[PDB]
Amino acid sequence: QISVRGLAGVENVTELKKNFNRHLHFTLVKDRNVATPRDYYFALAHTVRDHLVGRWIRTQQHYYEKDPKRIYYLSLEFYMGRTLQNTMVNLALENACDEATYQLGLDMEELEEIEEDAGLGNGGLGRLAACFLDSMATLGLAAYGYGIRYEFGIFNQKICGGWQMEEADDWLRYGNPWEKARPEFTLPVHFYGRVEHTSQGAKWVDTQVVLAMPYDTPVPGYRNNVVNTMRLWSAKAPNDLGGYIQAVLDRNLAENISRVLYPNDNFFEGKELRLKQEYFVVAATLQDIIRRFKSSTNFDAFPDKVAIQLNDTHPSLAIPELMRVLVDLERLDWDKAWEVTVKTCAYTNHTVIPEALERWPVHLLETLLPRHLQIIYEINQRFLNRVAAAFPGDVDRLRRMSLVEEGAVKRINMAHLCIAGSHAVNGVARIHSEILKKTIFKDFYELEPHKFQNKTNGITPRRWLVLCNPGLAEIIAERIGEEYISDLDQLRKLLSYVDDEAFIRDVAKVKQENKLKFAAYLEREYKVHINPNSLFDVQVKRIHEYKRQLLNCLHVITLYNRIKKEPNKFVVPRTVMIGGKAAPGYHMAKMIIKLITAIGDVVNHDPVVGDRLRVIFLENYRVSLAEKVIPAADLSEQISTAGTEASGTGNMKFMLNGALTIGTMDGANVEMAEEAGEENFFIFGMRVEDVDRLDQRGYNAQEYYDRIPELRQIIEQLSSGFFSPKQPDLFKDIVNMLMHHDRFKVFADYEEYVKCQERVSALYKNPREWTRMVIRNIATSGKFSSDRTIAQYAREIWGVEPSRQRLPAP
Amino acid sequence: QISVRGLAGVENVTELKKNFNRHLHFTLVKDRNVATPRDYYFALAHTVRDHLVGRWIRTQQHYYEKDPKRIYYLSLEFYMGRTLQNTMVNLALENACDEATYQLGLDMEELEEIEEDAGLGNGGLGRLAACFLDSMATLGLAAYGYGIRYEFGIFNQKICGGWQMEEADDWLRYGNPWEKARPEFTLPVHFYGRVEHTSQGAKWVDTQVVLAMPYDTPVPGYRNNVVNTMRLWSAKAPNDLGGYIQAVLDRNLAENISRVLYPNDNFFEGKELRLKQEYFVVAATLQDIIRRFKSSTNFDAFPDKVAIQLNDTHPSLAIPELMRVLVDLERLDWDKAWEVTVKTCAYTNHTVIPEALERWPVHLLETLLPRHLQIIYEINQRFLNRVAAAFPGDVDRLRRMSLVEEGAVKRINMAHLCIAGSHAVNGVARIHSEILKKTIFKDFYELEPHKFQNKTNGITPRRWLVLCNPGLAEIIAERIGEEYISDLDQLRKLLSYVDDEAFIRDVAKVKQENKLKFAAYLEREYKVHINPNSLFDVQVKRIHEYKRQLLNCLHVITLYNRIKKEPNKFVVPRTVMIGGKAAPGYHMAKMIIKLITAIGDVVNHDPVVGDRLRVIFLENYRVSLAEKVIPAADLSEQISTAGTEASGTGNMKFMLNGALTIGTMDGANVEMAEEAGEENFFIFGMRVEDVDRLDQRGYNAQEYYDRIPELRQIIEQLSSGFFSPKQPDLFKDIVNMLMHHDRFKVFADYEEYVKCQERVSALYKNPREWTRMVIRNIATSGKFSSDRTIAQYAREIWGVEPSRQRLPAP
Ligand SMILES: *Cc1c(COP(=O)(O)O)cnc(C)c1O
Ligand SMILES: *Cc1c(COP(=O)(O)O)cnc(C)c1O
Repeated sequence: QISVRGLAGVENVTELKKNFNRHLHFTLVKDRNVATPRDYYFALAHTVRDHLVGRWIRTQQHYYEKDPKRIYYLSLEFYMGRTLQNTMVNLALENACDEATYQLGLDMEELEEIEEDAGLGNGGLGRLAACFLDSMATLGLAAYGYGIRYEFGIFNQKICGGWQMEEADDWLRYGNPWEKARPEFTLPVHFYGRVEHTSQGAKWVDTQVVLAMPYDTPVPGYRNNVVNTMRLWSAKAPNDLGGYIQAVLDRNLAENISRVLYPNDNFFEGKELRLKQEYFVVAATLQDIIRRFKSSTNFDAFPDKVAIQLNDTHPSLAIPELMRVLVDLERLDWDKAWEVTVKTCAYTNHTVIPEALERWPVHLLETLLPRHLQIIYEINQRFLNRVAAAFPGDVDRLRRMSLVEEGAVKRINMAHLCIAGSHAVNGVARIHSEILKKTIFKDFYELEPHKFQNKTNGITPRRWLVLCNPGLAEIIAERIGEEYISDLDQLRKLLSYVDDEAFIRDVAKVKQENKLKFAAYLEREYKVHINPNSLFDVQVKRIHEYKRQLLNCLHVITLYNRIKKEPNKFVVPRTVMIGGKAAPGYHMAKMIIKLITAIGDVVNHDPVVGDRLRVIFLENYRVSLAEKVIPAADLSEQISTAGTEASGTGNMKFMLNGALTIGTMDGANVEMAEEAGEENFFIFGMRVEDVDRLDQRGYNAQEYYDRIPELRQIIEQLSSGFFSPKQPDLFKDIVNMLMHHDRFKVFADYEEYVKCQERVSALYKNPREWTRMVIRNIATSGKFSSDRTIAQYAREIWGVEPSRQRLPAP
Repeated sequence: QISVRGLAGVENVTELKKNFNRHLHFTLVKDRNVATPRDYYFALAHTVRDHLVGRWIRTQQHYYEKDPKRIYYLSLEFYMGRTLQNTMVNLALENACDEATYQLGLDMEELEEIEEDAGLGNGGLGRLAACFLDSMATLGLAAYGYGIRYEFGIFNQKICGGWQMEEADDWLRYGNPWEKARPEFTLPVHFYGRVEHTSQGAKWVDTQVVLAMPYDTPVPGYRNNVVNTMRLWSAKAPNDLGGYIQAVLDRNLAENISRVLYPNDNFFEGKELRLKQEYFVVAATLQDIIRRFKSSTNFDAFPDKVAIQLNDTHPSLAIPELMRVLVDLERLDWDKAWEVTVKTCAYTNHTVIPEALERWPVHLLETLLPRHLQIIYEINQRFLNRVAAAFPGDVDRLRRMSLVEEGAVKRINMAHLCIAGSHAVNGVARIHSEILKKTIFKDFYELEPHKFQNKTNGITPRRWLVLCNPGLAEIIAERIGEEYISDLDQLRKLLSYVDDEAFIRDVAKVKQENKLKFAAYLEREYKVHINPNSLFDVQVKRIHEYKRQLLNCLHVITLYNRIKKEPNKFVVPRTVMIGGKAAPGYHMAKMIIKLITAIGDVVNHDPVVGDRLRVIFLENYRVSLAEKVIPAADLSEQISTAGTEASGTGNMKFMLNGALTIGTMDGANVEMAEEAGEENFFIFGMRVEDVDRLDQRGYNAQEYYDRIPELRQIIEQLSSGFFSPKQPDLFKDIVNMLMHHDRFKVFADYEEYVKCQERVSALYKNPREWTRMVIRNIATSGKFSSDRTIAQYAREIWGVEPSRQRLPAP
């Protein structure tokens, strides 16, 4: 059908149909008479999977022969989403499979909807790991993603009575055709025990053993025949067990380690199970790395053949674990082992929010990992000696930089451990990286300035453009070719089409088709009533106070009140869509979701409003839903308080898909506006400097409430029960927070936000100019490709050169 | 190589090799350079499995079209063993696969040893279910085996310091290529709750729900293209869940139902988890049966289209569950529902031992299955009204026949429930069935004589002859053809070769080769030292006091003492092998194992003994080990106290494989001696009548101890610490039991047993005559084919005719 989807050759299609029927018969053990849509999905998946194996085997054989430096990306989250379409795209099999299934009398799009999302992540941090894997494969790097195979990913969200309800994400129920269990490579992981000091070195004895079983999933590069690996560990109890029956049943105690993903987004919860998960992934991965290193004993070359990237501090135990192995097992002297460790590890920070920082209680590490605690203490001591030497007499700096935090209970600052044991520390957006050097990590930057870098986040244009928005990818390819898909900077060539009447019309047509498509999906599933002609105003991301879904709510209520005030006055029609999950134990986030649905209950049923304003809460927001709503959006809401969103990535997805952005100068928003030009962005609100000034003076919400009549009305409506008749004080906690303890200054940006939104509605009334501004955004989104991000990590941190060379065919 | 293994055609072999390499590549994702023997085993398994799917699909389609009466065999145990070789045998693919792998440079026998036994059973009862499935498929019956997919089967037995150690049987670790998960057919099972009585009927509400997920395994008939199904249920928690994390982790509470097989053989343990397993299998299976019935609403025809066979009382809840469904859900009147239930169910009893009888406490059923308890009470009441009417005034008979047992705690006699709700009740050997009518079920037989039948057990000649003893199957086929493999009575034709010098020599040659083969295996694995020229005296079966492994021990010690008394006197060399597992909580059985190894520690290292006597304990006895040792045996020990072994099946395996039998007139031994002629059997000991006389008088072990010098010496050796130097009183419990509370009268059969063993050694000294007697046994073993057993069940209980017709090809 469309060019960018590859060729559907006679031989190829015939071969596909043949193999589809083979799998349906032999693999699924079914015949055409009893097969269900799910059976058909699996037959297709196995058929596509087959095309991947040959390349997978020779890619790995290739690395074994050329022995390049390996990149190990350690993360406790890999937010993969679905794998079928992405695999077809990267193998240029999409049109062929579409035709093959068409001839078999099946609708491929219907089959793709059956696949379960691999939701092994919470949000930004986990999805970045996913985009990164795609870019590393596309850039020909010998990379391996290492994580945990949770049998339950991020919970599925159900909305009942306007409230969030959580249900287990049993994504493996029907099986996972993409993974390959590798029981032969199982490794032991140790916990508890005690440390024994013998003549020649310390020994960690009397430990509890849990086995780590690896499951490998292929990661295909874009049309370059490279297929890398994502290895996920699963917990298994050893076989060596009222006495008998119970002993067997207790095996699940050990296997609970990989049972479920902790649903906290940017929030630290010091639970023992979480700590076990963190060590489990680190211990198994490091043995795997070392094993592979010794195959093709000086460890001096270790840093030249190995690079370990820590995604946040979750896998920070890799630092002391690597030291433990080198010093305790390999018997290297401390100083030598430390040099190797520092040169091997690099750390990526994802937030400056205090409640998100990992600070593990000493008594927990003491019981669970006694040897690691001793190593951490030794690291801290030698580090502080270095600080004392560089800043003589500065005793306060000593306590500020210590990895050990005194107080009620002693804690280990994992962020400090990561900086001390890494040769590179990076922020994820220019403003974020600057904030790290100027504030929270100022002391460390002063001691070792060379370690601090910036690596602005990015997204993969394969999943976030070609896969989810084929219509847009096609009209773009029509003018500039297909080269941009793996070289996004080429989109700048689109700048010469900003006055092209044909292009303007096509860009607008693609958006309209996406909106109609999504509007239908909302009806087909969930039975809603949105109007395709309205402006699609969307804010999708995890529910968090710093994200400010509440500021958006205030605007919605403002719009509704203005309409009720002057009913027959014209207003640009809008469909406000808000979606995202709230962590199960985050009360305020759960109240915000209820507020949104409550507002919808009033606004969507008011006769005077009509179809001029609709408020919809997008249920169960996840990767596959993002692929649907983002291409249909007109306005992207990125309104976090300045200085709180380290980077953001959703913002980049919206920009690449033709939506204009309304946001604060926070995270990557600053760089996006810089690339597209501020006049092509809807910027508003306090800048980081403004927030600091307010904090110096002291934030008093009452002041805003007293001086802004429209705001006062909203707060009084919430308080009086206008949005909760049967429960008048239902939102008392929300009002109290906004009025007395709002860490994110919602009221402070209210006025500028509302005015900015007016400028948005004004531009939307002029279709031609709205579309021209859209073209200016899409054309300058190239910098946000994760291929650019990965190329920088490769050259500036890992010391390897990316390659676009096709691997010697399949 | 050998005839009975089929043809290895040019096209077939080429096709096999091609598909072997396909699976190694695409299925296992490996190449010739990194593949291990296990990888090769799986490639072969998947290749053979492929040949099974086509027949499997059309067999089931066939039943759907012809709609014959279905046979449902309900059992909590299916002792399957390995599946690879058995599948090749039944598909006539053995020689082809042997050649194909040979050309690929692989040894198929080495690959077969890699497969994990499917040990979902304890012993006799579970293996019978397995043989039965094979025979039902071979006889073309539309049969389905229904059970539980335990993730842990019978524990693997390790011997440490002479003691049994148990370790988890993680048989699914590397995956099971034979099963096919059918998540689409998942069914809900209810537990707990309470009963509500409404206007129109009772309702079971507020229940806890556990899902039953089925896994189907194919069961191929012998060269008839029939492939039946064994459906095993797996427990899964529903998705509808500190609050969050814990809720997810607690899912394993529900999934523990199918976690592990209870390791008790012929012993009842009233644990709640076991009760849940029993209802789980019954509830899921009955919904599946009814669903299938309604597809191709009078339930009057239900008995004409459905037959449910209960293997022991474990699945006895099927009776009240069927009533519950018909009365509560389908709304049939009681009397109508009961008529249907009785005509549908049939019960098979496996033992008369009191401690093995299931008597569930009322308070347990009351809490777990409140509605079923009410139904059982109603059944009991109407049954007793029938008894009161037939035997007016006989109040003691009323309490004796009641399904409800009064006493310390009220219990439900599940055996009584089975008789009341079944149209047929059968014993498993003539003597056993007679004992049921004369003793434990005498009252029931008097009330309904027509219900009681006999169905002597049998074994499948495919696994127990062709598969494990190809050498013997071949020399037999050389004279009488291959027809006997599915018509074992033809072995009688071998009677005309009893004087054939060529045959006598071949039979003896095959046995010698099997012994050398096994002797090697004992060395290769476990490093032992047996002598192939000695008489292989073996007793393999579960360790139990009624089996009398102790009587055997006494003989061994007697032999050892006689040698020490007259060292230079000639004695026929023997290798005594004893094997079997002991239930984890059965103390005496565990002490018996230690005694055996202890005896070996003394006997095997005494210089004076030399290689004239060896005592070896066969570790981890299981189906695959049985296939190895049985063909190598010269003497089969079947020495249970008369009246305690209902039938036995191991005895039949030894008879079919050329071993002579030394045993009591118990179980099927009586029928075996009857078929072969008593002069061709080594019968000894008390008969059932003799045991009763002794009980009338009162058994006093002391009498035997006082009158038999050799026996007194043995007991004094055990007591003094002769077999346990460091621990003199180690076997005090054994001696005390033998002397004061031996329920099985070991001493009473000692003298006759020893004398009989002398007659055995005498015959062994005459190779020619020993072999001629062996031929007389093999030739008359035909009656013990499970094909005969199944044909009788079909005609006399299920009302269906067996068929030997080939199904319309694959
Ligand atoms: C891209 C993405 C995110 C991150 O969005 P932000 O707005 O940067 O927080 C979160 N969830 C999903 C499903 C995503 O695809
Ligand atoms: C045949 C068999 C049994 C039953 O043997 P008996 O001597 O009748 O108790 C037990 N275990 C296994 C592994 C068997 O193959």
